Amino acid sequence: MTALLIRNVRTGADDALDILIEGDRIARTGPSLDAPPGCAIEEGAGAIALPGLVEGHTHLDKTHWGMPWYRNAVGDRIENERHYRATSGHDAGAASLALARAFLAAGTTRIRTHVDVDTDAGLRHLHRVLDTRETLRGQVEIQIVAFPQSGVLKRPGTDALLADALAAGADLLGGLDPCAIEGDPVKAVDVLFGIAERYGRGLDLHLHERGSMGAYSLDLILQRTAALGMQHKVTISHAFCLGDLAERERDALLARMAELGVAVVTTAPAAVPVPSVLACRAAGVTVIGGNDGVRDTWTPYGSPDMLERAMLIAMRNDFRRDDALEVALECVTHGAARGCGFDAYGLQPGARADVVLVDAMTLAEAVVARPVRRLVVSSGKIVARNGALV
Ligand SMILES: [Cl-]
Ligand SMILES: [Cl-]
Ligand SMILES: [Cl-]
Ligand SMILES: [Cl-]
Ligand SMILES: [Cl-]
Ligand SMILES: [Cl-]
Ligand SMILES: [Zn+2]
Ligand SMILES: [Zn+2]
Repeated sequence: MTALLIRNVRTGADDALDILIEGDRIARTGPSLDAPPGCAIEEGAGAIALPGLVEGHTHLDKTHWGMPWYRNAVGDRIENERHYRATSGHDAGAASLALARAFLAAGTTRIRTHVDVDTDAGLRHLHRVLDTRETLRGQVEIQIVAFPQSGVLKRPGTDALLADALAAGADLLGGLDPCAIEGDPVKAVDVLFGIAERYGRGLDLHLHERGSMGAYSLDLILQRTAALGMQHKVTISHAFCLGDLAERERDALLARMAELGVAVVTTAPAAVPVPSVLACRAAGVTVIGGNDGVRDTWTPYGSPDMLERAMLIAMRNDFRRDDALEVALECVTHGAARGCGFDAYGLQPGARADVVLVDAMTLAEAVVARPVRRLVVSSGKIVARNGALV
C-alpha cells in the first residue's frame, strides 16, 4: 500500500500542517507528522491545500472542448443544437473525456453532469459519458443526470427511455420547466417522480421558469418531494424565479427547501435574476455552484477551473468581503459536495484523499487570482502538476 506525506501546507486561516495520505484516504493531519517507513514526501512549501473541487452542474456530453472553435451565429437555441447534432458527427465520448480531464488537471475530482436523453439520440450520449466515467474511475467521480432536454410529455417514448437511462447507469433523473416546456405541470411532475421512485433515485430539475409560473412549478415539485418522503434527494437547478419573487414569498419557498434538504444550483448567469446565495444560506438552503455548459453550441463560456466559477458567483452576488468570497468558494467545495451527496469529502482523516495545492496567501485570493493548481491528488494518487495531467 502507498503512503504520501504532503508537508507544510495551509488549509486557510490556521497554522500550517502536514497531510498524511494512505491508500485513497487521508490518514492523519497535523503539524510535523512522522513519516511511515518508505512513504513518499511532497513538499507543499506553504501552499494552501484545498479539498478536491466540485463541478455541481455541467453538460459534458455537449461540450466542444478540444474541438475546433464552434462559430456561433445563433438567433432559437434548442433547435440550433438539434440541427448541429443532426448535421455534424459530434462525439460526446472524446469531448466529455477531454473536458473531464481538464477539470481534473484544474483540481476538480467530483462532477455532476447532465446528459441529454431523448428520442433523437436514444441512450447514445449516455453511453458515451458512461465510457468516459469508466475511463476515469478512481480519478474523477461523476454523477450522471438523465436529462430530457427537449421535454418528456410531448415526445412519445421519452418516459420509457428515461427509465432505460436509469437502468443503464444514470444516477439521477432530470427534467425541466413543467409549465413552459411540458405544458401540463402536474402530469410532468407526476411522470418524472414516478420514474425516479421506481428506480429509487433522486432528481435534479432545470427550472428556468420566471416569476409566478416558476414559483408555481417549484411548489408542485416540493409538494411531491414531501409527499414521497424524498428527503435530500431533489435538487433544483438555476431557479431564476427565486430572484424574481418578493422576499416574503421567496423565503417561504426557501424555508420549505431547507426542510426537505433540497439544494439549489446556481451558475451565476450575468444577464438574468438569480437566487441570492446569501438568502439561500440564511434560510438553510445548500448552494451548489456549476458552470452549466462549457464551450458548446449554447454558450462560448465555461471553464474547467471551478475557482473561476466561484469567482463569477461572488461577482454576480456583489461579494467583496473575504468571508463572502469564502462563501462563494464553499459553493464549489464543501457546499457543492453536501448538496450533491458526494460522500467522504474534505481534508480531515477518513476523507477521500483529494488535495489541490495553490500558491495563494488567503482563500479569498485563491478565488479571485485562480492560481495554477501546483499539485492535484485524487484518491491518494498524484494526477496533475502545474495545471497539467502527469
Ligand atoms: Cl438507445
Ligand atoms: Cl461582501
Ligand atoms: Cl475539511
Ligand atoms: Cl485564508
Ligand atoms: Cl498561476
Ligand atoms: Cl490550473
Ligand atoms: Zn442551462
Ligand atoms: Zn444546465
